[PDB]
Formats: sequence, C-alpha cells, structure tokens
Amino acid sequence: MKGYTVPLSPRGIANLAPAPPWHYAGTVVGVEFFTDPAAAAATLPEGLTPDPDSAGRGVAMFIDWQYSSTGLEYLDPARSQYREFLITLDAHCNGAPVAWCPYIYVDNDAAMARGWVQGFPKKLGAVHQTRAYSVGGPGTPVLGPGGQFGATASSAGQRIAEAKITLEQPVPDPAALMSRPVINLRHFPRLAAGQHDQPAVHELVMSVLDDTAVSDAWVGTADLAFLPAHGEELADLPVRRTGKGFHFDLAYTVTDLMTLAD
Amino acid sequence: MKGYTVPLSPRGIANLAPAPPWHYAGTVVGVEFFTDPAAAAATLPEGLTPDPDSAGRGVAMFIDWQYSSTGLEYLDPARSQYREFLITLDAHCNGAPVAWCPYIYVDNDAAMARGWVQGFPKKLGAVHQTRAYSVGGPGTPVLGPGGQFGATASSAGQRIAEAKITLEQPVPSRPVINLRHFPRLAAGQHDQPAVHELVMSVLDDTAVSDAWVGTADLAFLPAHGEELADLPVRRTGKGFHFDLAYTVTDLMTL
Amino acid sequence: MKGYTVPLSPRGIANLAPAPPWHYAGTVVGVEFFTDPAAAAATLPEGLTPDPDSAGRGVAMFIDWQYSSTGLEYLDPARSQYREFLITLDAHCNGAPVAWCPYIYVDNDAAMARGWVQGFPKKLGAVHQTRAYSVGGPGTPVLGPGGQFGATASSAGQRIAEAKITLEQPVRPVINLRHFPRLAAGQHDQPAVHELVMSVLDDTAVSDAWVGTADLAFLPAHGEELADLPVRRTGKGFHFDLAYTVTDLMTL
Amino acid sequence: MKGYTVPLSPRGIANLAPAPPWHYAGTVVGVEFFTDPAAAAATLPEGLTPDPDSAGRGVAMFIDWQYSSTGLEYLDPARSQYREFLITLDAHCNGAPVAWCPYIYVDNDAAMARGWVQGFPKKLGAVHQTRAYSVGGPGTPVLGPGGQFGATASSAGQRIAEAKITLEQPVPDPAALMSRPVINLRHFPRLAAGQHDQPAVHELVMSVLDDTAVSDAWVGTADLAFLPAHGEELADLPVRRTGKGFHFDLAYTVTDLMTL
Repeated sequence: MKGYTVPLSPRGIANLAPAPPWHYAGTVVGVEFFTDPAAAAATLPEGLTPDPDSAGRGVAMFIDWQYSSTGLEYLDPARSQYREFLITLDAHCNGAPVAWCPYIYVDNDAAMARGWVQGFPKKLGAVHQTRAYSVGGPGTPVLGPGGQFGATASSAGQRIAEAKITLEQPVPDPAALMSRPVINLRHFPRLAAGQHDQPAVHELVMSVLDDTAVSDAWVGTADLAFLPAHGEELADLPVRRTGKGFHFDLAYTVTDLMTLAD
Repeated sequence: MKGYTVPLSPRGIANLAPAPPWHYAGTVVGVEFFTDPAAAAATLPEGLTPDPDSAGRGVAMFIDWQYSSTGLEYLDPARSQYREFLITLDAHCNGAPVAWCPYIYVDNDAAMARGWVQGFPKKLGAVHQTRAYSVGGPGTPVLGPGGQFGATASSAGQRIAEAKITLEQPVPSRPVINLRHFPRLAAGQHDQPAVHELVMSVLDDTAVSDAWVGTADLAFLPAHGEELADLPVRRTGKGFHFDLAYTVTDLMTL
Repeated sequence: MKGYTVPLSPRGIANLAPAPPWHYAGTVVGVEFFTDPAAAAATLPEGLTPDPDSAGRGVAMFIDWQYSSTGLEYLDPARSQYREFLITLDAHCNGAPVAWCPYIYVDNDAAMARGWVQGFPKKLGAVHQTRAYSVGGPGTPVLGPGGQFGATASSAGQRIAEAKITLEQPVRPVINLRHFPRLAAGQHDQPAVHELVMSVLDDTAVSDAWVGTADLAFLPAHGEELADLPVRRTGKGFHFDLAYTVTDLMTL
Repeated sequence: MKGYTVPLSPRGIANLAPAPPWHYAGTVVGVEFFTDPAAAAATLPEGLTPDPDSAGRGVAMFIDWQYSSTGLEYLDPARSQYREFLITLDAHCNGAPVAWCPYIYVDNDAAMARGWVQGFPKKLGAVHQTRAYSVGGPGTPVLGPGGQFGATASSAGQRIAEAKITLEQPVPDPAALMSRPVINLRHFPRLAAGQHDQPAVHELVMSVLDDTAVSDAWVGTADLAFLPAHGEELADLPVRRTGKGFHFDLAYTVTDLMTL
C-alpha cells in the first residue's frame, strides 16, 4: 500500500495526487475589489482579525494552471491542466498583513485534493478567461495597452462571478504582487457518532511557495460582479467598488506548509 | 464560522457537504467477479487478511444515486444526484467476512467530499447505467426476465470498466471496509498522514427492493493513472440489479 | 461513405446518429406556464399564427431520456442516455392548435444532431430533475399526492430555468423548423434548408401520469432569450413516463 | 425571427452561432503521420482521388482555439474558447493536392454548429494539449529546442488519440504549413419517410480562409497513436509511422465557403 492521497494502491499510481514537489505555471487575470468590511470579517477564522488599514479589500483571481511533479506530468494535460477561481481577503494575523482565502473553485479533482491538503477550500467549478495569442488578429486581445480580457466562474451550473479588465501599463514592481502571505485552514471532519462537531484536522496554516516567479505583468482597470447562487456565499461579499485589474504569469513549487495553530 | 466540510462559512451553506444525516436512494447494476487472489491481496490495508474461502472474489457496482439531508435537498438534482462506480474485494477482518473498497469513482464533488470523510477513496469519473422505465417499449429493457443492462465507467477521459447483465430471476451481509486518510504537507511529514485509520461503513435504516439476479459480462481496462485493471477479470459470477436506500449518521473506527 | 448524420465513414458507425427508427423512453417533469402573448408571438415562424384562445400559454418540460435504435443501443448509456429541457408555446397552424418549440437544450451531442434533423433547435446544456425511486425512504419523493420534484436547466454555465412541482391528483402536435444555413459568400441570408415541419411520433405511450401545483422561473442569461418569455403565472405541474418511436417527419 | 444557425429568435442572440465573420486565434500541436493508403482511400468522398505521391499521409492536430466575431465575443471565453482535435488525409482533387477531413472533435456546441455549416464533421470530445508559459520553470516546457508537448483526445469517455512532440528548430517555411486546402462535406439528412437515403444537403466543399497568419512555428519529432473506441472509426486509420511534429500559432477569419 503506497501513495500520498487516496486511493492508496499497490503501485502508488492511482492516488489523486502524489507527494510533493508540486510545480505550477499559470496565467492570472486578477481584480482588486472592495466589499463591506463586516462581510469580509464574518468569513475570518479564529486567529485572524480585520485588517486595521484595508478591511474589506480583496483580490479575485482567475487562473489557467498547468501542474507538474518530478516526471513531466505536464505532458498529460488531461490531468495536469486546470482552471481556478479564488478570492482572498485582506486581514491581519498577530499584527501582520495576510490574505485569507474563504472560497476557491477548480475544474479538476486532482487540484481539489491538493488544495484540501494545503487547506485551500476547493469546490468544483467552471472557470474561463480570455487568452492572448502571440499570432495576433481579431480573435485575440493584445497583451499590452488596450488589451481587454474577460473571465467567469460558475458552480453547479450557476454563474457566481463575471469580470473584465483593460490593460494600461506594465506592473512597476512585479515582485510586489501578492506580497501578503496567504492563510488557509486545513479541515477534515469526523463522522463517528457524537463527533460531527469535533474535526480530526482543524488547523490554521500559512501557504509556503518555493521559487516564486512572476513575468509579463500588466495593470489596468477592472469590472467585477459576484452573483447570488444556491449553495454558495460568495455574493455575500458584494462588490462595492473595483480597483486595479491585473494580468501576469505566475510560477512556483510546493514542498511545505506552515502550521500556525491547531 | 460554520459548516461540516470545507469551505467553512458564515452561514454554513457553502460547505461541500453539511453534517449528517445523509440519506441515499439508488439503483444498482452489479457484477460478481473473480480476480487473482494475490492481486486482490495486494490492495489490502494492513488490518485486513485474505478471505480464506473466497479470496479473489469481488463485486463491481454502478449506481445512480440521489442524495438528501434534512431539508429536501433531493429537490436540487444539480447537486444531489450523482453516479458512482466502485469495486469491493472479499477479505477478512478478525475471522469475519468483509468487503474492502480500493477504488471508487463519482461524478459529483459533494459526493467526493462525503466519500473521503467516510474513507471511500473517491476520484472523479463518468459513470452510466442502462435505466428501466415502467412505460416500456423499444427504448427500455424490461425490469424482469431477459432484461439487458449495460454500464460503463471512465476516469480522466479513459474508459476503465464496461459491463452488461441479463436478468433471469427475482431475488429469493458483508460490511464494507474503508480507510480514512488525510496526508500532511509540512516538510519532513509527507509520509506521516494526519488521519490514517481503518473504518467500517455503518448504514442506518437499510432497504433493498426490486432485486433481480442473472448473468454478467465485465471488463476492466488499463488506463494511465489508474490501477483497477491490475485486478484482471478471470471470470464473472452473477449479475444483479436492485434499489438500495440507507442513511449515514455514524462510522466505526477499527 | 456510409452513415446518416455526419461523420460519414467507411462503416457507418462513427456518425452521431444512424438512420431511424429512433426509440425513446423517458420520465417528464413539466410545468404549464403563461407568458405575455406578444412575447410568445415574437418567436413564431412564418406560417404560424397566434392562438386565438390561449396565446401566451406554454409548456416547460424537463426529461430524462433513454434512446435506442435497432441494436439495443440503450446498453451504451454513455451515448444513449440524455437529459432535455424544452418549451413549447401555444399557436395556430392554418387554424389548428399546435405547440411551437422555440428553445430546447440537451446534454448529449447525438441528441443535438438528431434534434437538428427533426428541426428541434437544440443547444447543449445541463439539465436535471428529481427522481422517484421505488425503494422509497428519505432520499426520494414518493410518486402520488404530496410528492415533490425539482428541476433545473443551465446553458454555458448559466442557470436559465428553475422549477418545482407538487403532485396532487392522477390523470397539440409539436411544430419545428428545419434550418441549415449557407456559408457561401452572398448567401448568408439564404439558408439551404428552411422548412416548417410537424413532429410525427409512432407508437406513443404515456404512463403513471400525475398533475399538481407548480413553480417556474426563467432567468436572464447572456446569449439566451428564454427569459424574454417571462413566466407571468404557472398552471399545472405534471409528471409522467413517455415512450415513442421516430421514423418520419411531416413537411408543412 | 432573426439569427444565422438555430435557434432562430426574436433578437438573433440565442442562435448557436451568428452570421460571419468568424475570427479564430489558436495554438496548434500537430503530428504528421502515415497510415495504410487503402485505409485513407476508404474514407474519401466521391470527388476526391488518392494522392499519387503521398497516399496514406495525414496530419493530426490538437488546437486551443479562441473565437470571436464583430463584438469582442472573445471576452466571453465560456462560449468562445474551445479545444479541437482533427485529422486530415492527403488526397487529390482534379490533379491538385488537398487535405480531406474525415473526423474532427470539439468541446463546445457553438463550434460544433459552425463546423457543421462549414462541412467539418464535428462531434463532441475532450481535447487537451500541454501549454508553454512565458514565465518558465518546472511547470512548463520551453517553446524552443527540447520543448516536449503532450496532447490527447477522448470521445464519449473513451480515449481515441495520444500524442507527444519534441521541438527541434523553427519551421523553415511557416507560410507553407498546411498549404493543402482542406476539403469537407456539408451534409444534412432528411427524415421524411422514404427519404432517409436522400439527404437535403450533400456537397463537397473547400474551406476558404481569410487573412491567414502563422507565428512562432517550430518543428521536431513526434509520437502518435489512435486507439480503438466504440462508435468511432479513427483507429481504423492506424498510425504505421510518424513524421514531423509541429507547434505553431494560427489565425484566420471565415466569411466564405467554396462549393465544389
């Protein structure tokens, strides 16, 4: 019996995800937004407190991801490619600025399992973003000034977010993007009678990213809407105002995860 | 912060699955099969032992499920309905006959989450079974003698099982064993899972109706990223068809 | 070069659908509804007129279908099973009551192709209906008084219909438009096929029919016009099994 | 009643696809292959002739497409983006080299409709290709020498093609890529009793492309197999050997179609 996630198996192949390292290359459409600070605060776990400066601020990101591990798994895009929609919300952890992730959607079961392991609360969703093609022409925007990109996310056949950005200029400090560490919650419940309120795993974690790299980063304007949907609570973070729109490539590797609190 | 599974949330609605009770109603197309005893034994967790009498026996099941909880969730079929393929293998637990589940596939993320909590090692797949309709006619088999039912399962766009049964007669006890498993990602701990425990599936208010038995054809197909077909079908036993209903509120840690 | 629909092929296997007969067995969750007569009339093809008595009335149906042809194709549910949401609207054809189908969605490409040949204007979508299981219990409604069924339809990741019925009590030809455009420059407004047809169903059977109360809404969606037939009020909800065979189609 | 394809409608929005122009931008992973001449011949419509020089040769392509029309439809990727797998086979049309398309798969119903109108015989399938990311790192190949790219296609949950290419050098003559015009067959049957063998539309066509452009074109080595599947005949064109592998961006516009 071998393997990292379930199913464990004789050969350690069938598992949804193998052990790290997990490598990621992706292209991000992001939108800075502002919701009601109290609504942001309602989503925070114990151990996180409202950002004293930017309470209500969040980032919405629509990402086209390609995953690999140690054996050119990206040559199997049927399993290794996926698309992702998440939000983070500004908060503080012990007087430090962080980014809390309450909701996140992917179109891939391997990504869902990897996410749970990291404490990303992934559900399945349908996620799309406009692509820029080098060849150019009327089927594509320019990755440059004036370039317009749309992005959407649905869950269980219901549209939950729609965005558009228009690029204006290159990001001045690419390395500054996502300067806030991301905070998640590893959580795995018990089913034994009498223990449904006593999870086996329940711990705040900080995301740890190795060898992080950003390229081709642009900033501009943005439009964003969250839409009410049965069985979802995203739209309970209403978009009162949109800030900057962002487009960039992102790469990193996962090998670790920092447990803060159990 | 409220909720049973992630995402936890202010209202406890966003979670993939709320707390039990979980209620199920389903229709099963199933195939008794026999593989190499040694290949079956290779899949067994430490706490289980080969069945002294029927080592190599297993059961393949394709199920059209409908789930609900305490609020008529079955009125939301886009979430509550799912289709499932699983196999179990005969084994023993302390001299008592049980059914070990090594592989199982569903087409619903809520089901996948509920599964993991029960220790069912669910992955996503595409599962289908022939349905019987009471109106009858050339678009449907009869649910009765001569009725033919097909079923298939795929994962990541690859077919892994194909089956057919032919019903012959109406029908005139092995608990399922699973492994709750949740790994750690902290460096140095990737071999030290936070949850790793053998469990027995506990089912409340179980009911079976409309059970038929007959013949069966079955194949497992090799697929990248899967090991189901490492359990070759040397032969089939009975095919079977029935409705099944039960409620989950509990789980026994072994 | 064999086959009925594309792709044509050396063996006539690859086609999306072979020649009729096409057999169907299904379970229908449906809602009678009423929209604005003008909105319904705006969808009518040349050759159909408003119904003088029930203009505005329509029927919404969510169906779990199983198809087969001459070779027990229902043993291949990955191709043969599908789910369908459609509406019809009351109208007249030369003075006779008919049911015009403006919009229909299915979750299967074989079904789309069969539909197109019949003149059902199918697009892909995600369609779901509550199922009644004979075993009973808390995971299923019970067919009969008080049995509740939900149903939904989405298109391109957008919800476009939501419905619920409550059963209480036991218990018009469809007109379509075969339409295939031309792409030759100068001919984009001159379709190669454009003909009003009446649906012809062989050996039709209905069973275990119930009626009761209903709720129904069509939701606005980008790229869709269903919700431009707003539900002003609902009539009967209904539930039944349906079977028929298709071998023919009547050109009008 | 407005619209181009069905459904026709009061505003001409609901239709699967509106009238042309249809614009395309995509990234192609391609494999030159060789099957049995007689197998290729078997798929040919009346009107086409085996190629006297390269009978049995074809090209398999996996493409990540983005479509748009006159209103920035590419801002709605849920509808406008799709993935496509097709093969063409070398043939002749009246002494001239062409490329016959027998089978093609897409993961989008609007593409299926546009395809049928063009005579592309589209079915639904699931198609994927490895992508190159500019940022680089262990999650991506390099778009350059040594870059490896995989690709797969499935139909109805069955795998029907798997491919990998390894790039070596720039395509010497990008303009010449797929210089063979594609031949298709517009086909629409009748359902009236007695007419099931008398289709309403049945005509050989040549694909017409406007403003075609290619960029970032690379060539290298390739591996490819077609797999037997129920209800498919692709694998009846068995890959006996592979030739070149190709990677390039492709863009064009569709406004016309030539009936042969």
